[PDB]
Amino acid sequence: QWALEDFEIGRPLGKGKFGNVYLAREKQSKFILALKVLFKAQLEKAGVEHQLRREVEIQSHLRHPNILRLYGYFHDATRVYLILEYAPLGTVYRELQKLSKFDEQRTATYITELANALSYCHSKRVIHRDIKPENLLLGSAGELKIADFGWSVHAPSSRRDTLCGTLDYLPPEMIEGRMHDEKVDLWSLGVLCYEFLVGKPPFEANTYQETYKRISRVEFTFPDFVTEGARDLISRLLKHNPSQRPMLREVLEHPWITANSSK
Ligand SMILES: N#Cc1ccccc1Nc1ccnc(Nc2ccc(C(=O)O)cc2)n1
Repeated sequence: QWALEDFEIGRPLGKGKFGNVYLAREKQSKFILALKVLFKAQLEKAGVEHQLRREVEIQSHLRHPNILRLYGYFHDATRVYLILEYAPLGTVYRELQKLSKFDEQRTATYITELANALSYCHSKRVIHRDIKPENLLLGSAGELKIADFGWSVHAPSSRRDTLCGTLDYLPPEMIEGRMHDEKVDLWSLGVLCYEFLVGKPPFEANTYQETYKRISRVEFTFPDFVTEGARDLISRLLKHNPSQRPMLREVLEHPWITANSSK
């Protein structure tokens, strides 16, 4: 097995509520990874141990270029430790901060990337995946990596939206307190896309109530610059009726992705 003793520790990459990810490397190989740390005292008090202990064993087996891989795991006494793949470029969220908006080739490829991943996950009987910008990391050169899994961590920036960034990525069926299925993720996708192009999410608002309203009532508009095929895509994505949303196939088929996608 492994222990904290096989790792050198660099900066914390980000700091979560139940713990942090630090930059790390195995001591022999000097091969770099990321160490997610979890207080476990902070943990069970949220009721999560036994569900974490399986939910590691999904993200352990999962393997894919656009999914951040979990190499191994260990606990000690007071802390739980996820050995993670390191993503050099960090979070799409910061990138979005910097560029203020993305372009179409970016978006379309990221979107392709995302859709590949979920498709794969679906096949493994995995859903629900929470992918907002801050959960998405940028791998070696350009890629996109679904981090998800570990309770979301932050690297200092903004102050703005602290929480109040929550709701925007939730589909009407989740916030309404109904059930949900593979189709949640297609809503999310539609929301990512829009944000990518817009710089803000489709449902952004000053209160959770008004956010909630817009979400469930699917009231969202595009600014000038969006292109019809862009509209077509998100539109076909954000549909109150989960059934009226695609499977990922038609997403990856869609006329506008294939046009501007580098992938
Ligand atoms: N998800 C997520 C997440 C969000 C914020 C901070 C860390 C997270 N988890 C992981 C894990 C492995 N590599 C990385 N790569 C990374 C690289 C750079 C930064 C940064 O410059 O600030 C942050 C993260 N991040």
